[PDB]
Amino acid sequence: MRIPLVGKDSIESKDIGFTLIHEHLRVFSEAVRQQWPHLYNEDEELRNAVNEVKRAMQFGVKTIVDPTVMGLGRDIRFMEKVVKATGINLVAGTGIYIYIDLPFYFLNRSIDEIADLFIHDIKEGIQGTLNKAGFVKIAADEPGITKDVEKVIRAAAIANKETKVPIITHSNAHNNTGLEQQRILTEEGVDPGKILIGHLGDTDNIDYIKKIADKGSFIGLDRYGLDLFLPVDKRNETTLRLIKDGYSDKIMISHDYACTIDMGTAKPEYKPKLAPRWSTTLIFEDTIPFLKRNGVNEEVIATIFKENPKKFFS
Amino acid sequence: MRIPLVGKDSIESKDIGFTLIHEHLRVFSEAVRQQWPHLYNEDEELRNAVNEVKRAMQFGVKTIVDPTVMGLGRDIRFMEKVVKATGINLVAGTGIYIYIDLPFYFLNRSIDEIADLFIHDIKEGIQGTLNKAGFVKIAADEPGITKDVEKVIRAAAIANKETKVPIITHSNAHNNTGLEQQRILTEEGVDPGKILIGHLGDTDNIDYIKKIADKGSFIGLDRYGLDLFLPVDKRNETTLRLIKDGYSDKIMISHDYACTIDMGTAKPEYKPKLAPRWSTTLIFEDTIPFLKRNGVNEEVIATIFKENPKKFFS
Ligand SMILES: [Co+2]
Ligand SMILES: [Co+2]
Ligand SMILES: [Fe+2]
Ligand SMILES: [Fe+2]
Repeated sequence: MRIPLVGKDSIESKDIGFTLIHEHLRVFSEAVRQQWPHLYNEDEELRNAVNEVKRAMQFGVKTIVDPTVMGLGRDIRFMEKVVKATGINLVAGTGIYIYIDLPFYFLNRSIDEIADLFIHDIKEGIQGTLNKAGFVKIAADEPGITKDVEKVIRAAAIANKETKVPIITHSNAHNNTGLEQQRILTEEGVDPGKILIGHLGDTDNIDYIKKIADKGSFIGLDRYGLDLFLPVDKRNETTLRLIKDGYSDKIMISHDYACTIDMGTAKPEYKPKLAPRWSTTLIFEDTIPFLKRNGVNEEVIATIFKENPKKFFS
Repeated sequence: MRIPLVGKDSIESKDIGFTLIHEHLRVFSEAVRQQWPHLYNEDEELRNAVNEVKRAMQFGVKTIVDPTVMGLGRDIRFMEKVVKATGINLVAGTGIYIYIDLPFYFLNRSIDEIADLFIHDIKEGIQGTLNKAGFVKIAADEPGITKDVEKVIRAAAIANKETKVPIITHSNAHNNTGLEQQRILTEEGVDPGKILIGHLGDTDNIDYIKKIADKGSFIGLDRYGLDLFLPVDKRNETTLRLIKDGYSDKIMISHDYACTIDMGTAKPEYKPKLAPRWSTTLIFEDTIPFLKRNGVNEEVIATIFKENPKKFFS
């Protein structure tokens, strides 16, 4: 009993099993949903999330880590409903997802006050329940490391030092944000092995990805199916390359699938190859078979999906 | 009839009576309240709002216009509870309050889609209730007129053209944002007299304030009690000067009081004269007595608090 689970007793990290480290049951903008509930259907969202999780479990997924936090519409009671319907081990997190500035609430507030919110969710529970957070999620993207983005990073480091939960990040693979997150966190005393630098699979710049892995953090090849960021074939070649080059013990793989997401849909792009179905199981249908074909053995798969998450949460 | 009221049948605009055009029963950041409910106490908030409204009614206020919208924590059911407890005429609005970018929901979405949300609230109702919006609120501040800020302004113009409800703005008195809002709205076909340009009382630059009034819009001397923006004495002198200069028929006065607000507390500033009590009734205690004793007659008061709101909502 060391990793808290939604709707269940906590488990030992050694028992996490086959894990999807970055998937979302549901994402929404809190303010839009509060103000215009007519745009949403929680029953449909629930059905969709339950079906996705069930499909993941039939491929052998034991645990799903869901980094939906403030800014992405975290709802612990929705998450509980999915657990009740499926029996999945679900790890919820705390944190703040922003690209530029914090909400107005945080005007005249300290990094310590921010960290206290995270620690509340880890030690006391999330949204008035006894379901506790098992990691912290932070973000940076195109705007880079702004002052408020940096405040949140520093607050995450405080929470990690106090509670030992790991940190998952969102970064932009093309502007060094991930490298900066890793640097700031490690400067503040976070173990590099307690950090997953996200969305590195969005680039085929292997020198950049290795640089981060070499500094001791997990690398998030974590958006399989999101072709608009990087097509599955190029992701697969990069993943294969990294495996070939000895990086299995730093690689984490996921889809960043949002079973439902409320953002406007971007212009389709059509390529010669039929578009992969983005879902929580695309890796079982495409990536893993591809790897196996190219001689990747079962031990690599176990390393990426079992041993790495076990270490991350240890 | 014509102006929709929370928890009541609509009223004719001629029957609006003595109005406070810009007051907030409660403000909060939607995402923070959803994620960390431990920080908030709705029962305390309700008590505080009810007491403030009762005190306003004791001074003869008939109608309060509350421009809490998306970004400020609009909650129509909370508003209904205040009406039930007090009997106030309360005008709720729709709109979006942002300074830089829209929520992620709006990625890949059109100005028309944004306007449709406003029109839904005006024609159908707010948050799943039959309480309808009676105006649109928009904002700009230190970052100026960004592309997303402009989208929201243009969406407000569409909603006004379709429904004839007026537009209230938030601006920064020191960087031309109010002038820009007025210009863009009027260019899009909004009657200048259907616009209240907010927070002009935050400056003593009378030339700037008059410029906006001369272009046909109401001018919001609307933050009485917020000394950190401009002290009450200086506001009073500016208000008096505008009256002396013949601007009564463009002046709107309010406090922008937030009966509760969740933002961190700014550093105190202490001045030689005791700080006035920022509340929903400060103008009865300070401003109005000051005006009358400097020779301002009852007809000016009636113009500012009754006739101007009547015209605005006509
Ligand atoms: Co992300
Ligand atoms: Co304002
Ligand atoms: Fe994600
Ligand atoms: Fe306001």
